Amino acid sequence: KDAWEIPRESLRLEVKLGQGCFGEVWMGTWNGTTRVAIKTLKPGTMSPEAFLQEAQVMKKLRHEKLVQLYAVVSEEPIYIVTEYMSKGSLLDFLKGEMGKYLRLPQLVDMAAQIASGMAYVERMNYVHRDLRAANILVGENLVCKVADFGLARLIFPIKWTAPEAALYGRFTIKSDVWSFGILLTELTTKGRVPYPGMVNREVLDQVERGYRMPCPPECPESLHDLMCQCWRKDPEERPTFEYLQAFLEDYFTSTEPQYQPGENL
Ligand SMILES: Nc1ncnc2c1ncn2[C@@H]1O[C@H](COP(=O)(O)[C@H](Cl)P(=O)(O)O)[C@@H](O)[C@H]1O
Ligand SMILES: [Mg+2]
Repeated sequence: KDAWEIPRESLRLEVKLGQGCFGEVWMGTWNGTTRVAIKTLKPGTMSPEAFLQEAQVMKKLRHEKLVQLYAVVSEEPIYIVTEYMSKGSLLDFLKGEMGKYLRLPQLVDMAAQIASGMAYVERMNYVHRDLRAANILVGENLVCKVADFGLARLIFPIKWTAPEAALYGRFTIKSDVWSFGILLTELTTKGRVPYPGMVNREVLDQVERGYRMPCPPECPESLHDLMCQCWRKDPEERPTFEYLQAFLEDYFTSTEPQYQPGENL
């Protein structure tokens, strides 16, 4: 086994953070000094090598805006140890008590961080395939990091998935760019489900017919125009994450220098 392995007694699971049919997520301590997130797999509910799939990708990716793998216990019972993100999922964050104070400058900076993490994914010729607010983690000082690479690979919820990927299995970094556009609407609506009042079948039907979500209330048209670029029918016409990162970093000087705060954004 490799250098990622740790002894089981160096890990202490303290507070349970979440649940599932396939495992648990705990806040804990590693080597008695390091605060960590610990992911477990429940015996014989899923294949051990299917559970380890996410860890294998995380071994190859290292970037300040991706959740970092720390250690692994690779024989059953399996544990996955990652950096601890104190504020939980971006989706929960946006929906909860802290949502009501976030304004456009915070939300756009969070989008810029996510674009930076995805620009690294882009540079590395990887695809994520499940980019959405539920798979972003939030830390102190509004730090946002991309997580859940369980489906990530080298070169599905229809509301976040590009049509060519959902229909024809065409997953590329450009279908992740599509998903990022949907993530931007989650950020600017404080975590609302996209395409409100539409079930999956209408969504499929409508998007192929040319329907796109309108500009969210109090969202500048220029930011909605960025969403529409991410949602171009032709995947090759969508911007790069490199472009998206630069656009969002410079947004309040180059694109909306006359922004003024409103009631919600
Ligand atoms: N590195 C981390 N630091 C802090 N909290 C984390 C964390 N990873 C997950 N959590 C929390 O545990 C919850 C569920 O975890 P999860 O990884 O998203 C599902 Cl198992 P999933 O793989 O999607 O099926 C999240 O809502 C987070 O709230
Ligand atoms: Mg998740």
